[PDB]
Amino acid sequence: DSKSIAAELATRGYALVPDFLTGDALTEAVAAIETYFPDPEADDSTADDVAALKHAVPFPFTSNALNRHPLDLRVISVVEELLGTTDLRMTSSFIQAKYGTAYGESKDQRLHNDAWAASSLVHPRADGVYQRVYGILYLTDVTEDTAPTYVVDRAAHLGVPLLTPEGTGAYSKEAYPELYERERPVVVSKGSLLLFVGDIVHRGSAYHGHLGRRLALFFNIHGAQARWTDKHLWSLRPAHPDWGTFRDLMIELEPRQRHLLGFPPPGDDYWTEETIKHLSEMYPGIDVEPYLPA
Ligand SMILES: [Fe+3]
Repeated sequence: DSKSIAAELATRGYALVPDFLTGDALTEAVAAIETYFPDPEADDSTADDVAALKHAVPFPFTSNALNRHPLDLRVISVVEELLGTTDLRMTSSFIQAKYGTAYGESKDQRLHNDAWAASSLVHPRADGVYQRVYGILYLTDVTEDTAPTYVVDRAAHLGVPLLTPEGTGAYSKEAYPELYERERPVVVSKGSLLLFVGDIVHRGSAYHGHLGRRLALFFNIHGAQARWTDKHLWSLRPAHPDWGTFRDLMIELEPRQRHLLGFPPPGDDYWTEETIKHLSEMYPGIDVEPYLPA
């Protein structure tokens, strides 16, 4: 219910959606993220192998059991309801592993907001089409011992500025002790999705357990009206080994989903006989009907 979830986001800054993935969709997403981040308790990897891998990896991924979820139409509908626009873009997406203390020290982030674009070009607004929506799709069970996300509330609800005197969107413990007294962990079963507005005060946390790792898919979405904000940048060409997965994603996605990647919408001046032709060449089997010029 986009109206219900948007109301939770508006009033408390976050909403936890249980069982966002279930059944085969969940098992497939778990298997896909496990191809990147192993588990020495369950496979033949070691702490040395784990330390040699990067623990955060950007979209697009090697499986559409990960690539499709930031573009899920249930998520898009929530964001459209909250922002009041359909002209949305995926700002970023990455997968992440946080390993237990047997694999090295794990440290907490400071409480912060994510209301800002990366360039800080202009100050954020927390209303209307200027809001940002973040998702964390948990692919392992998350307890207080396994690096839960911590949340407080929307910055304005706490009276704290989006730009602090230190010149960032982060809140030090010495300047903002009351925020740390109010923070709470989000505990969640695998397949749950945490949604939050970017102006919420929140943080990642250290993994306190010795063994295991938390696995999650991250993404965030903005309205194109916030035109100083970048959509997710990646580099790929048809020659690349990862192209086939991305090509297959583009064929699978519906027009409403492709829109978040900056795809030219139906009726856009981009579409001509030649660009329809090259679209079918690059994505064989894609449905060109919504884009055909009159
Ligand atoms: Fe953050």
